[PDB]
Amino acid sequence: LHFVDQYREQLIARVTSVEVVLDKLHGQVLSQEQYERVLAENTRPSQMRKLFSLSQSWDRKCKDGLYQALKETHPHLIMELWEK
Amino acid sequence: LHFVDQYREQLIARVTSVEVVLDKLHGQVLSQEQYERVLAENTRPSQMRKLFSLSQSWDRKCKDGLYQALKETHPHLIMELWEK
Amino acid sequence: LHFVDQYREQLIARVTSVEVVLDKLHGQVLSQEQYERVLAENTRPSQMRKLFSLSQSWDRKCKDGLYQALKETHPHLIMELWEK
Amino acid sequence: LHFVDQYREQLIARVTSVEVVLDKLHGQVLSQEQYERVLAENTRPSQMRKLFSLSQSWDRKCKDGLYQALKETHPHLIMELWEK
Amino acid sequence: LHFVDQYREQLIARVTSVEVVLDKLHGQVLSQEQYERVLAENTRPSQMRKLFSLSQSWDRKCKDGLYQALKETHPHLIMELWEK
Amino acid sequence: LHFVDQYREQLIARVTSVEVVLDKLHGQVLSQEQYERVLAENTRPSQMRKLFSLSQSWDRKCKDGLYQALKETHPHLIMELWEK
Amino acid sequence: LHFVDQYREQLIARVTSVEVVLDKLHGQVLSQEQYERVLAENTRPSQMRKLFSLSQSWDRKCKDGLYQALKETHPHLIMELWEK
Amino acid sequence: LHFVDQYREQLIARVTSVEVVLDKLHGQVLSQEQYERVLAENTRPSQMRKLFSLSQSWDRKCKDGLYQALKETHPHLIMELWEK
Amino acid sequence: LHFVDQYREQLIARVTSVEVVLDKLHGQVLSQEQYERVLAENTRPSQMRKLFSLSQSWDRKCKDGLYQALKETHPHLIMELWEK
Amino acid sequence: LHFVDQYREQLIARVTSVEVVLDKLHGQVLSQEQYERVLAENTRPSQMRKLFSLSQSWDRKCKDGLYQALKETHPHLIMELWEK
Amino acid sequence: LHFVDQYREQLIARVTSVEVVLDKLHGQVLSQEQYERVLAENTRPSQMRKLFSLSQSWDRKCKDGLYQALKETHPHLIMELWEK
Amino acid sequence: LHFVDQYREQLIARVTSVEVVLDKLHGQVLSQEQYERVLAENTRPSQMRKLFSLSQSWDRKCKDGLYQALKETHPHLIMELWEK
Repeated sequence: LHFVDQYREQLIARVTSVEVVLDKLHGQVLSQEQYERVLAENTRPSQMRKLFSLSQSWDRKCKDGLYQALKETHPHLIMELWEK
Repeated sequence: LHFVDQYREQLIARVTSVEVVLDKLHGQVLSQEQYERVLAENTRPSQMRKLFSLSQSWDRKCKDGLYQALKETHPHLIMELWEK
Repeated sequence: LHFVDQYREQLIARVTSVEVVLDKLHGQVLSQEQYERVLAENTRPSQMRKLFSLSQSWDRKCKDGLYQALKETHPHLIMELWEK
Repeated sequence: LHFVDQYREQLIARVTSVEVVLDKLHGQVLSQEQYERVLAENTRPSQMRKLFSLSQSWDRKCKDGLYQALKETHPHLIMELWEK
Repeated sequence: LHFVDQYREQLIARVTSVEVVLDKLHGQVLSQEQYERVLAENTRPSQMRKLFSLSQSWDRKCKDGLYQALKETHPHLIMELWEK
Repeated sequence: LHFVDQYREQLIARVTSVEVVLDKLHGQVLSQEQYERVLAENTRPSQMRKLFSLSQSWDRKCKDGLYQALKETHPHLIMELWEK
Repeated sequence: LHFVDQYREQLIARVTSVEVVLDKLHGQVLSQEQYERVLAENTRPSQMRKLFSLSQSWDRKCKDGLYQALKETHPHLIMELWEK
Repeated sequence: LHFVDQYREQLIARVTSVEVVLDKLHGQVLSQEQYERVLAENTRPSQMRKLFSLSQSWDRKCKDGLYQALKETHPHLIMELWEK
Repeated sequence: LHFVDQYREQLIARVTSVEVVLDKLHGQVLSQEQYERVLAENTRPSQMRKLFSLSQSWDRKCKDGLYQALKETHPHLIMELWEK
Repeated sequence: LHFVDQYREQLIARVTSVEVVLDKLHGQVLSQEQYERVLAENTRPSQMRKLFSLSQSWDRKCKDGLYQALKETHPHLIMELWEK
Repeated sequence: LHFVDQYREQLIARVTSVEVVLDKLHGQVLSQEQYERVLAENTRPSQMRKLFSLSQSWDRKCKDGLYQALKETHPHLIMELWEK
Repeated sequence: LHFVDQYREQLIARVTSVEVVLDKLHGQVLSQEQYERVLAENTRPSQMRKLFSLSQSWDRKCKDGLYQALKETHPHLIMELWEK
């Protein structure tokens, strides 16, 4: 069981800079359509929720990419959950 | 007879934050499918209704978990029903 | 029947300083999520409407708090309705 | 046969300010549930349609209330149909 | 002969809030199965019909309960028929 | 003379939940074939009739089981007949 | 006597996710026709009923498969019956 | 036995972009009606299910087309099943 | 010879709203049993046929009631046959 | 034989705005019940089908009215079929 | 011996779009009654079965029409059987 | 076969200025209702899709008008597809 799959209920309520963490994954994991659909929600918590709805088709390449981007953007949050 | 099973007709007309009380139960009690099916109703009273249709396969672990989450989200609602 | 519950059709069309009456209620009655969700409407009449959708889970503590904040912000409006 | 019951096919294609004419009827004719259900349609013509589905249980008090509110909101439309 | 048993042909064409009048009877008169079977019809007039098919096993407790809930939900319909 | 053997003309005109009272008796009193044959009638009064056609080979075990299941499903009907 | 053959009256009133437990058995035990026929019932308790009507041609391979799928989908229900 | 016909139980729980894989097949294999009927389900897992109900009249052209489109949309999923 | 008794082969091929013309006759002419039996046919032409099988025990009250209800529901068909 | 009765197989595959062509016919030809039943189909081609099942009791007023409404909504379709 | 009369057991297990192949035959070969009766089955394989029960009164016009419509809707199935 | 009807899968993923190509077609081909319904989608790819659902009732006048407006708005895209 991966790191993101266990604390999923914790992250969806605290990540703020949705746009800059959405940017880095554009070229590899997801196509154009999935990038566009996220703009429909128009609230910080809801958007992230929709993203985790696509966790059904992630394998280790894609989950590991997500953990990579989330460690590069915030060195205080990922640290804070990993300590527990 | 448990607390939730007797006053069931009272809660389905008053619970507001459907999403945040659905969030906490994801990882343990129910699978992904039951989590997705609830989005179909698209009205605050109806959604909760569908959830109580699954009370057929709950035992004390699950009823006690739900009572726990409802005590954590509203410290005024559960209080108000427990007084009566 | 409380004061706010009777003239509800009167208030939603005249309250101007939505932000400063939303501020005082933050710490006690409602959580973070309901505070954020109100930003979706983006019009003075619509926003207040959404707030009154949550009156289903208010008891005397919360209704009385709202009456309190509305008396502190506008000493001309609440008086004007109370005279009639 | 009342005024609203005869020209029903005419009104459902022209009424614009659905929200403010729905507001005035809240306290007397319909309960909370019917007030909430109308938000499901999300199109100006469809919503009013659903409202007329409740004409089955209106009597003269309620039809007269509806004609009253529709005369108070638009002094050009109700006049325009009554002339014919 | 009870009130519900004589004007049965009048009610099946006018009751709108099927769901909220079905809710109140859940705990005492009927079991879970009859509560679920009503969802099969999926039209306002048809559903109520099926309910009256169970009038064969009602005695005064159950007829009186139904009359009670229908007086509590609509104070205009029961009034309007009782006057005649 | 047993309870069911005397009011045989009374029950066949009032029992509604045929399926759930047929269910409980499956494992002990009757075999699979008689369970299947009852589906041929396709009417609430007729089906029950067919069941009583097997009263020729019941002894106290089976009649007592039937009275048991019918008291468990309807606590209002069996009471209502036993009072008289 | 197998596990499913004794507590059959217990399962038909509690299994909720009919579709996802019907899925796993598709490839080996039953053909396409029996898979399609189950859609006719359109109620959670009834559908499951029809499945057990095919228990006439099951041997240990098929009963063991069904017990397998029901243990994989719900680790709380099969446990709760196995304890008694 | 083809690739899609063996791992059918694997795909129906993981395919995300239903719309864009439905789009490419329009012009050749299926008519307009089958394209329209898929909108009824309104849930990610259910929709795809209905599509596989038409596998009765596919031959190598049509199955091969489906494998082609599913390889073009997700270069990570089809890989992941083909490795095993 | 009455009106309905002469054109018996004409009506059984054209009456559509069987249910709403069956409703009006419930309270006086026919009992509950005959009302329930009609649901067995499940086709518009066949149902009416069964009703005319009971013309053996009709007198003028009941035939006149039937002609009354069919004139009240359809003002175009009864006219069209009466002209000829 | 009327225009609508001959080309019936052509229209049922092309009429799009079911709602606005259903609106105009409400007041004269059909009652409320038939107006409500049409919402059950929930697909553009199927709905029209059900409507044509009622052509059994139409005379020249009703068929001619339908041809009128269909000429008022689409001045391009009725023209296109009438040319042939 | 015609084509349809030889592969009768082959077609009844593979034809999917029952409705659109039933549509084209309406105007010439069969009347309204047989067109309505097919709706009773409510399963894809069974419906077609009933159709072939009318093969007792087909001559070359009607068999040739059915083969025509079945070649027009599916250009892959008729091909696949004709090759063998 | 027209130009738009063959490369329809190409256009639905690239057209940007929905509003200005919807404007020019207002007065002739489609009525007010179809113009209003398109606002429901609220995503650039989805909207155009809905428009192509009305291709069932276009003839050469309307398809030719659509091709005209799309050639007038973008002199780079229509050229780009016509070259292939």
